[PDB]
Amino acid sequence: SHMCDAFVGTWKLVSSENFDDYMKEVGVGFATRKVAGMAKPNMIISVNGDVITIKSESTFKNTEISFILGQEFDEVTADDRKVKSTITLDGGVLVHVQKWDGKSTTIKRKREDDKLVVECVMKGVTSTRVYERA
Ligand SMILES: Cc1cccc(Nc2cccc(Cl)c2-c2ccccc2)c1C(=O)O
Repeated sequence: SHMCDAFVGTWKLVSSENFDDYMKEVGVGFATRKVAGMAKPNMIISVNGDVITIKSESTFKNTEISFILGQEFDEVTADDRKVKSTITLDGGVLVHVQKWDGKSTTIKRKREDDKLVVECVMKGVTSTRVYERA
């Protein structure tokens, strides 16, 4: 058993708070914010050995990252940022830091009851995205 076991599986978005403001702070333009804000992504998390794969699938975009905990990697985000990413475990929370253009945002995935709760922080702006098993 590993701490990431609690995240493995297929998840669907069930609620979103303050996501438009978060995307604004990140620098997402108007049209992409409107279309991305409508999306109800599925999140698919799998593990093979040390490699964790996270997929986000929606009408807006299909994205996929594969990584090893603590090893920085290149990521092109759904809103087309080219970022440097590192994902680590903090207790049982997956902590994802993205850095680009001297900016930084942090995305934390945690298990709360039967939900997977995502907290996205950019400067002073915090958004919460709640996923349930699909
Ligand atoms: C759980 C999580 C972690 C990291 C990023 C996420 N979404 C986004 C963050 C910034 C900018 C954009 Cl456009 C998106 C986005 C919106 C709609 C569909 C796909 C991606 C999410 C999430 O969608 O909940």
